[PDB]
Amino acid sequence: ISNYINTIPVEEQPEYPGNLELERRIRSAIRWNAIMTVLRASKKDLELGGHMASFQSSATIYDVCFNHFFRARNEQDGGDLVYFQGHISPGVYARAFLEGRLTQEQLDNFRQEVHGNGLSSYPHPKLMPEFWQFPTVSMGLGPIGAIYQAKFLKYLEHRGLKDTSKQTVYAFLGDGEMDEPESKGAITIATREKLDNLVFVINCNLQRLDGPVTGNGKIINELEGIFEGAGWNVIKVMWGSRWDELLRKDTSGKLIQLMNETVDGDYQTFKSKDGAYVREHFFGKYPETAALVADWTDEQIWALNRGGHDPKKIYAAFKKAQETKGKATVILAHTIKGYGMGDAAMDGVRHIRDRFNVPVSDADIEKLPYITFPEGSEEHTYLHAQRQKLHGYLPSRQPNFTEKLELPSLQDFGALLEEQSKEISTTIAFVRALNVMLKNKSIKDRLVPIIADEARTFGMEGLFRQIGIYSPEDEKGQILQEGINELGAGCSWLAAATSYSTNNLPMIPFYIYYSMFGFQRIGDLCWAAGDQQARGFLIGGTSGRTTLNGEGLQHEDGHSHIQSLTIPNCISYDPAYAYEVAVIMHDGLERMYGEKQENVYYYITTLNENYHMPAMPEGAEEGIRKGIYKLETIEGSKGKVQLLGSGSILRHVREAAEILAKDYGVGSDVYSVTSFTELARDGQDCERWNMLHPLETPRVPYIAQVMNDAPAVASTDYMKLFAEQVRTYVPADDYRVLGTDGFGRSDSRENLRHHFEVDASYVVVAALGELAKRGEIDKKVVADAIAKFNIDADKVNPRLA
Amino acid sequence: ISNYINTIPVEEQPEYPGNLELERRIRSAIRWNAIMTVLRASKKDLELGGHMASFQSSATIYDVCFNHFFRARNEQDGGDLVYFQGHISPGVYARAFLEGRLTQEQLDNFRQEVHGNGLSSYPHPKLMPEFWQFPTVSMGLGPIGAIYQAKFLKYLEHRGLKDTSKQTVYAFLGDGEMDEPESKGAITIATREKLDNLVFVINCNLQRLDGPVTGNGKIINELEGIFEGAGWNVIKVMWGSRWDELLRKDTSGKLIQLMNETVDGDYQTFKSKDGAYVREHFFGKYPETAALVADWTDEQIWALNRGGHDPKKIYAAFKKAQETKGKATVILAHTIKGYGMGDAAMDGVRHIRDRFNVPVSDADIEKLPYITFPEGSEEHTYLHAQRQKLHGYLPSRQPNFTEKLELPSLQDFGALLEEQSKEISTTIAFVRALNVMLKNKSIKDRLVPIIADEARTFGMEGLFRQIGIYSPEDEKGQILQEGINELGAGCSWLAAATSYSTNNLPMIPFYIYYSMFGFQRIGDLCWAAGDQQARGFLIGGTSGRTTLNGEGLQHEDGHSHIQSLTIPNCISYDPAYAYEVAVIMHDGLERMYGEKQENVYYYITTLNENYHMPAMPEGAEEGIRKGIYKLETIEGSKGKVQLLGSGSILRHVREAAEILAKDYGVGSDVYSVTSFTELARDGQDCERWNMLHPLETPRVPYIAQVMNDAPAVASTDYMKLFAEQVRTYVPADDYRVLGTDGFGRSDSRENLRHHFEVDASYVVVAALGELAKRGEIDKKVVADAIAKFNIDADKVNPRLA
Ligand SMILES: Cc1ncc(C[n+]2csc(CCOP(=O)(O)OP(=O)(O)O)c2C)c(N)n1
Ligand SMILES: Cc1ncc(C[n+]2csc(CCOP(=O)(O)OP(=O)(O)O)c2C)c(N)n1
Ligand SMILES: [Mg+2]
Ligand SMILES: [Mg+2]
Repeated sequence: ISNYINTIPVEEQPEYPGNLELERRIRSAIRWNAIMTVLRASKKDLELGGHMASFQSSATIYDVCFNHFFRARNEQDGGDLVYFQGHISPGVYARAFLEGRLTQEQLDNFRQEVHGNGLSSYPHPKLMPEFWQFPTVSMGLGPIGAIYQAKFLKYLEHRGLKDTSKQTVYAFLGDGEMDEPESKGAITIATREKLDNLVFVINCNLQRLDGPVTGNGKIINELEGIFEGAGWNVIKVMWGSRWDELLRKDTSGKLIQLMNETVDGDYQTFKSKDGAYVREHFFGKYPETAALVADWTDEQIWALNRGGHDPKKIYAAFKKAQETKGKATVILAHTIKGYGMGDAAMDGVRHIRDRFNVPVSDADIEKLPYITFPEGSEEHTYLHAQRQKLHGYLPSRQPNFTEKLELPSLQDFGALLEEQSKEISTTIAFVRALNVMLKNKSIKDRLVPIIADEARTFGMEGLFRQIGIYSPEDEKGQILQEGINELGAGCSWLAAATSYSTNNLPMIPFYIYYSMFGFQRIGDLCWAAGDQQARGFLIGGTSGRTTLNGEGLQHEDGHSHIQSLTIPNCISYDPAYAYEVAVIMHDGLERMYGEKQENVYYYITTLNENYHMPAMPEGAEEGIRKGIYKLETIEGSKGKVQLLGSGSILRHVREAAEILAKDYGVGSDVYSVTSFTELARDGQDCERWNMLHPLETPRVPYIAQVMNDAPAVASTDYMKLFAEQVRTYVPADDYRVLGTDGFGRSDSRENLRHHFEVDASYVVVAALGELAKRGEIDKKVVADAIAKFNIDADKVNPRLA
Repeated sequence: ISNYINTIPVEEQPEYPGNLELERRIRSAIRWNAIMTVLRASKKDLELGGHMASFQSSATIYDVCFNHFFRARNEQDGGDLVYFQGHISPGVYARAFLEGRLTQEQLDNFRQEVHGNGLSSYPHPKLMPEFWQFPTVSMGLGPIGAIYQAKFLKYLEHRGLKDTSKQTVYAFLGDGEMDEPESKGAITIATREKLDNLVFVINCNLQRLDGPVTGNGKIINELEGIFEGAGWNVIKVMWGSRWDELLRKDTSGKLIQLMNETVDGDYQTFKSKDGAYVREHFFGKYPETAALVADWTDEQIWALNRGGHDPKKIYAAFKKAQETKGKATVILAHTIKGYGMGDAAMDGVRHIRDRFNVPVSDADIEKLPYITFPEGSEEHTYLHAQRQKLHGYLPSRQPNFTEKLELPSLQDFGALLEEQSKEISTTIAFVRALNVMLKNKSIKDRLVPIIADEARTFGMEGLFRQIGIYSPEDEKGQILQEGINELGAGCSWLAAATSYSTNNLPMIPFYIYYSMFGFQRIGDLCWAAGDQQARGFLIGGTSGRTTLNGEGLQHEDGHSHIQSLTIPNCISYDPAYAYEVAVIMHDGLERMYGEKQENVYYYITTLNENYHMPAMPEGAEEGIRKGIYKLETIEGSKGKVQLLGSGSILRHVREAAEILAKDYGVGSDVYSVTSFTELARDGQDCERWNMLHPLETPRVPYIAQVMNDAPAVASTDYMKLFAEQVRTYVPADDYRVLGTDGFGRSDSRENLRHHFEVDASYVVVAALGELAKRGEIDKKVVADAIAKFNIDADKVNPRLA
């Protein structure tokens, strides 16, 4: 930790290249429009919300960047990737409006998007696909997302895929936000990877929402200490130009002592007093310091500002940041929250108008008018000139990539569609599918396999010799090894999954990890990924409650699909066979990176259990994609039922079908459900449409088109709701669901499948139970089956176990 | 960073108090039993799994702690809270066995616990309620959990609730694990809070699972750098005693230079070589370093050891941490991953026994026999004597608290059961309920309100003056303000929610935050909380997709209940009225902290929208707890339907009921469903039981004891699945569910409820459609309704919008 003063002394401060007076005129108009937008919204009295205080404290920081640093998307690259702090969006909108990129009607529709011509509260690409790029409002995700975005850009350059050398990633953060574990939890990574293309800009106004970050301390010093300790280049922008003479004249060095010893709480109090209170309680602490401003008027003392408000001090920091190599830079900008709002936190409106000399007359002020700069005016000319010299305007977004990829055909995965000689798993199938992709000339180098330390567990080792591990193991390595860091891996996956838009360079990531540590552990990022229109694959390996049998409670995943189904644009599958994996992966590739360019990403749970992999039935392709297809029909004269299974449990439902036929003469239709969720969604869509078109013939859910009315039983390696979600659409009077509800525990797969009541014996008992209630068989038959199969009818419900 | 040598010089380390030779014998026996336990498991060939290399590298560290530091639960306090590293559990089981706390049958049942007498793969209290205490296998959670556990102990002392001054929180971490953002993301909090009762013990074997943490770097230096920068006291245990002489004689300082410059990857290569190799490649780097061991034999050089394997160096480090005040201490213990096993890292284990001089011939090794010390032996006596001096054995756990609390009665919440004077929200109802509890003499001071910065947003600011904010706003403050850190707040919540077990001091936490940032953002901790038997309340504020209307995409929660239902012991409610909030909170209090002491925690979504709060219907209490009750029946001669709603949408479902009656003559039964999830679980439990007892009287789902067979419509502020989950149990042929599927966006509540097709008009159209289907009304009536209500039947599905 250094002294509580600017890192860059004035004698090392470069000359400011812009027109300070003109830029201030433009900046005031932006401040005004940002405030007008939020105020007009509040007048509606519709609890729309919107902030003003934050942007007022960081406006000048962004202004200097827009005028002298921010590089817009261009022919060579996607320009600088700016992770704008979420709630300062009104300021971004105000500037875009001034630049003529947004209309007054859009500003007037701030926070009213449903009808189409509005603006999102925060940066949401999904809602404004041509404007916003990075979802930052969920605090903490922006800083780590930015770290890996910068790492990914280095990756593209090192891989020889794209020269991203002129791109800088800017993460605009709040000091309170730095408390989120993900904000500083991965900063050492920037040092390990020498991310000199990453700049953290922490707005240090010393306050969070309901108070100071650390009133009894100094968060700027806390931030400096840990970032410095993490190997980052720390640049503190503490005081404005007005303090320079005072510091120079301070021979006793007592002023510096005073600045260092004062805590955030005290500074904040001076922040709400007056020049007299300052010279009295601040400078008046020591005669050396008190004498420094003795010949100063209370108004000249109150004029002393914080560095984050001085364009000159700001410029120096960003210039130094862009020159620095070998490590990432973090700029700690000292600002005043709610700057220039005085009474804040119609007289208030008049105050800001006067405060920033806004060109609005008393006659118009009541109209809460937006300010514009006429073409030909000095402001208009300068505003556009600076941007033009920096390649255009930002933020802006390209929804689709331009190049045409020559994707592998399903036939290219032919081997996976055939019966397998050796017993393998769906994870082995996944790896083989990847290998097929690594042979496709058009996308082989666009593939981005990602692992979180463990590769052997998922049989990814074979890939190492083929494409290697990115380790700028060398700079050309293709696989991203992020270590024990699922969130970090997810962020690399996200950067890769959205490269098609950000860099107009489609990259196809495949991140495989323990399924449990997916949505459950990085769920907020997965939701943000949907918002960011990510197109890639998330592979939940070692999935299924009973399948990762020895690991127990915190590893056995029987619910990730319940978490994944909450994301609108995530398509989830739980294949049982190798050929399904192939079909699903091929379809995903085509949908996301083929002509369609569908904005959706995939989640495929794979297994670590080997078993016989049969050949794909002819014509089953569509059913596999849709989510269900009839595997086969087993004859039986004493009864008829339908059996459904997915994942590792399907082969057990198949065993039950054979038992039912052989021991009870009960026939059955056996279905492989590759996706209960896609089926549920299709069903909901049909019912929704039917409800809205009462005069039309009811549409039929696909699952209802595949199934019949015979009593049905479904068993999965997931909690019952996973299969129960399609109940409404199953055309059968009876539909019993077996599932793995309850906490996992360590044991053999056989013991766990009996414990969770999902194995063959339970499926059989469930099936016989339905046939009994229909009179087709006597109840003693099921009671005898229960005894026969060593089933404990009175063991505690697994959910409670 | 400091030089790559021990922090504590030899002339500064205290005399080792233990019997080195005796301790090694005991340690070797533990090492043996641990290996045997895992080997016998693998023999079964049931893919049970289990690790050995990790415990081998940290075995000595734990041994010194068990012999001289770890305080077991005692009459005065819960003892030291040790977050044992998850996968080294075999070593803990081995010691427990040697202490006579576990039987041979239990060790032989390692990772096979379904039938009872077995052992969990890792620390899982839910599975082993009297043994394990803190779930640490999901890496990254243990370090944050520990930080907040330490802070909570400070809190209990400062609040005058319990003298926890004699307790120390030890977090045993892996170095690879430190890459998880959660691992270092909150370490500055330990400094802010001067957590000198917290000790992080990082096993620095330099390797994660598939490779080194940072092969071309120095992970220990990285760790020292950021922790030191965060204000922690860092103690490096680098080299064993054999190095002291070498370091002392080297007047050139070259050995230190050599140690500093050598990277992790090279040190690891040495480990796989021999004395000659080290002599040449390490000491041979410089003539001065070569000269230090010139008179040494290669064997002597090979004997040079890493500090983390030397009891004297380890002891010195833990003793110094014990003396350090003002902040937390991190011990960086340098170890060898595949320590003993070496070449390994059934008979090949003789190499293990040879190097650790294990008493067992190569004739009985194939038998993989366990080693035990008979009562009276020098080892047995020493083993127990050291533990007795430290108050007993650990880990151990107390499932229930001993004191009886005098909980408030429901009548104490009487004011909340009456009609409210003004329109309020369920969040205001929640705060008023908390106030009732704060008046109860028995639990007032055991309550732990927790917020993450935002308090005013949840109307919590009023409590700030009554009970204050914990700030050691003073050391007596009752409210925990954890800032913008949901994971941290969750960890404080967890520490409080499990104090009843850990300190035999029940504390009742109420953590309120933006519902979206609950399970979605800290879901892995919520799962771990269930495993830890947490008993507390999670309050998801500003919940419901359409209710937090202006916030948009990353704030509008219409799915947290879908995530919460995946946790077996989490009880979730989505109340619409203030009286329901009261009944639910009182019941939760009674269930968790009353005589029942049920191991479950509560999740209650509350709202930021005010509306009329009617009085509770007489006798509706149990129905509220169970999940559903009939509000009223409206007469109608043209038809009859059932209408269900929860949360903020219920009042709109009631509006629909009035419309149907007044405009279409359609009568209805209106139900408030306080918990679709509890109703779903009840139904699942009933059918499970029924199918398991085919000859007995079938149990009827609770929801089927409330609803009838008339066509039904349900609508909530959550995705359709939230209400569709009870389909199988709804005793009606038609059950249409409306929901908020799709990403949120900014607008008025009215526009969002129409966009998400959940408002009164959609409920009406849904109900009429059902009637039209059964010919009770003309299809034209439904079509006409759609037109009248300005419903766009061809609007894109909200899920895809
Ligand atoms: C994960 C998450 N939690 C909580 C919030 C709610 N929130 C909005 S503004 C705010 C405080 C902002 O403080 P800081 O990060 O210091 O930024 P400032 O506005 O002062 O620039 C909070 C907690 C959020 N957006 N995301
Ligand atoms: C969140 C999470 N991700 C992955 C794993 C799988 N895992 C088990 S052991 C291991 C490596 C452990 O390395 P380290 O933390 O360095 O400890 P060591 O075993 O070397 O002492 C991993 C990644 C886990 N337990 N938790
Ligand atoms: Mg701030
Ligand atoms: Mg390690």
